[PDB]
Amino acid sequence: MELRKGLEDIAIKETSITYIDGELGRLYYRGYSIFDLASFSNFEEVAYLLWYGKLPTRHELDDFKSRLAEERSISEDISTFVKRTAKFGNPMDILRTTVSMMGLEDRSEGDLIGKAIKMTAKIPTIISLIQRTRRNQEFVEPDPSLSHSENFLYMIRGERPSPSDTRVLDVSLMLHMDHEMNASTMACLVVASTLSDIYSSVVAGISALKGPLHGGANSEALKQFMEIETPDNVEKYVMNKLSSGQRLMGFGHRIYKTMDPRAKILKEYANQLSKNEEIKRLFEIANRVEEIGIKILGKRGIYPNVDFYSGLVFYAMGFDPDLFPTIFASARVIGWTAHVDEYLKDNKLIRPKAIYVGDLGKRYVPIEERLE
Amino acid sequence: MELRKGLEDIAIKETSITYIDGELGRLYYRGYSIFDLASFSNFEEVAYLLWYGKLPTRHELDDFKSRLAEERSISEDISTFVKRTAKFGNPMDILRTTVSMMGLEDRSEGDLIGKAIKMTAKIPTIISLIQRTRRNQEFVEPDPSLSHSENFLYMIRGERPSPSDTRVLDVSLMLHMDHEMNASTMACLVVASTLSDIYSSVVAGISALKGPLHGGANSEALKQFMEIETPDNVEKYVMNKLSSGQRLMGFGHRIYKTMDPRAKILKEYANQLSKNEEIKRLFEIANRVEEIGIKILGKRGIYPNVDFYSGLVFYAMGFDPDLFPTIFASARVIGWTAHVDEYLKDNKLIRPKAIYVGDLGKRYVPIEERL
Ligand SMILES: O=C([O-])CC(=O)C(=O)O
Ligand SMILES: O=C([O-])CC(=O)C(=O)O
Repeated sequence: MELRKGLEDIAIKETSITYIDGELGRLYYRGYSIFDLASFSNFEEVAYLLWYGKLPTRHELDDFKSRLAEERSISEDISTFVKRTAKFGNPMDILRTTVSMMGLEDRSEGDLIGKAIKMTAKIPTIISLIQRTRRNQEFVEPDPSLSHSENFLYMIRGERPSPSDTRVLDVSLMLHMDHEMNASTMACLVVASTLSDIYSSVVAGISALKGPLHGGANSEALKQFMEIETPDNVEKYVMNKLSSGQRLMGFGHRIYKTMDPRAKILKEYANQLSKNEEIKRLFEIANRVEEIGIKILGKRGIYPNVDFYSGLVFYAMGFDPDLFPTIFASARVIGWTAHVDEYLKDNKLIRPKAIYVGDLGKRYVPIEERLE
Repeated sequence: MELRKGLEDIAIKETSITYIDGELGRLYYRGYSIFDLASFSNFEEVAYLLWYGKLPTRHELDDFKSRLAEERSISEDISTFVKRTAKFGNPMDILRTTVSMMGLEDRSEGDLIGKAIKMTAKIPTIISLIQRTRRNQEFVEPDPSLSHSENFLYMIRGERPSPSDTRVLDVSLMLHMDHEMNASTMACLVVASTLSDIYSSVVAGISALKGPLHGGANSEALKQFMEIETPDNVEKYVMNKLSSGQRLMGFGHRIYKTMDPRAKILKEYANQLSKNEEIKRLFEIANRVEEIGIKILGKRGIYPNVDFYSGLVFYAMGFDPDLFPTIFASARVIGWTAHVDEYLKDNKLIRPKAIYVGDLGKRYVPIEERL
């Protein structure tokens, strides 16, 4: 029988959650254009749409925003664990462990969406505590009067952010909430398919998202912009990379044959950030890298993906680069839990096989008869 | 493209680790019959075989046994977490968390098999601490002079086991070390395919193994023997279960269309367990349920699986029934990590598709216009 390794040409579910148009560079959440959501929506409204399948009324959104805000606090045992590990732990290992501890401590049955709301609310608190602890700063408690993105920036900086900063983060999070099928969604679904709990599913999603191949989930492009150091070095660096058969970071995608619509929106909204000398210089480098990259690689359907600008935007708003994968998980958890919820409406155990290519019927020999 | 919901009969890798013959009821690890390994081998020698692909020499096995014995200790952070949660937490949630903590505490690069050795050595220390804490008993530290299975029972009981009890645990663990492809192996491989670390892979395996649909990692057959209560009540209990649309627990397999060879080996080795009155009774019940269940369900290719006897065997050696899935994982981590190691020799990112059946091109309706 045929080996289908990678599963690239196999669908494992029907979905109404996300639609990717790789041809035209379009992305839809439940039929709504990502462009319109970036323009007019906000984190809580899109989270509501992804989980409940419709845009909320004024009343539904006010109640929903309150629910999220009163779930933001974390248990003292989780908070102590983060404080203890923040300086030396891989932050994805910290986040993986704390979501595992959340599930251990929540024994209550069913309520998949209630549990997803709890993880979504608490992950920014955990990330903020890692960042603060790393800088020898005291924990800033969540403020239940602030909206999700506003509160996120408050917990990192210890001061209420400008509405323009809130908007850029709010948009960046909306852009990472779902992207249909990929290794991390597949890990959540394989675990859900056994009727394991939703915390187990998310822990598996975080385990997969951590890997460097996952796509989208890194700060390599930003590292590259820092290596280049000056705008005038862009050409020398990019040519010496490509000619040397090396890769331009933040370029390429398995689906978009064009500019990633998420990269396009991040580049536009990145203009609202006030930039010191360092950030101004890094954005000038990124824009030149973008131009020469598209000139050489665009022919072959190799274009900026979301991670070309995402790392630099998060860095610009005051996040350490090695937290970027955790910030990705804080958004994508909505997509993961939405996909599990949809799958479980008609559950099927995911139970593939393997092709055997070894030996059979070998004769067991005791250890005294094994030579050398 | 093709919708293959459940990936039934989709092959996702090539393997030389494990072969299952569902028609004849046979199983092989690296070409060796499970019957021969159960007759003549031991936990460390089979772990060596699964990881390194051949039977070790005396020198290779002495070194490997040391490497395993030297890694059994757990961090103060892990032992304190286990002690805090042993009486309250789901034991698979505790294991999931403590393997996650192992990963966090090990920031070394590469050495997949070294990290597999660390997880395989430490998991029994965690299981034993859960069990001891539940019984208001003091932690028993691993003894590096004892073999894996000897140590395991020592950490549970606080006294060195008999060689007969050691052999039964040794065989029972070997029988769970690998079973080719299933949801837990698949969860491990999906995570490994991104080049995430081997602890991340195993955390995902444990997360999948916890689910009641996984197969093999449950105590439902033992619970059913305990509900039956007397050997005389077997015919009536089973006939009334099967006539009311319910299942005989520990019967049925997606692959074996005969007696699971792991069930046949556990039944034979269970004879060497010295049994108190309860365990004698439960085994009499189990042997009658087997006889009866084969009579009724056999013609339909429904036979005992490994989990018909496994829960009862682990219970008879002094483990609480609800630790059984952790014990399953303590052996199966060898298979998982061996499968990951094999896969990564020619890695391919696992990135399936979905069929979109939803709405497209909807107008964003401003909130003041909604219902
Ligand atoms: O889906 C992918 O290929 C990876 C990705 O871009 C994402 O997770 O957003
Ligand atoms: O493989 C399966 O189908 C379940 C099982 O029996 C095992 O994992 O040992």
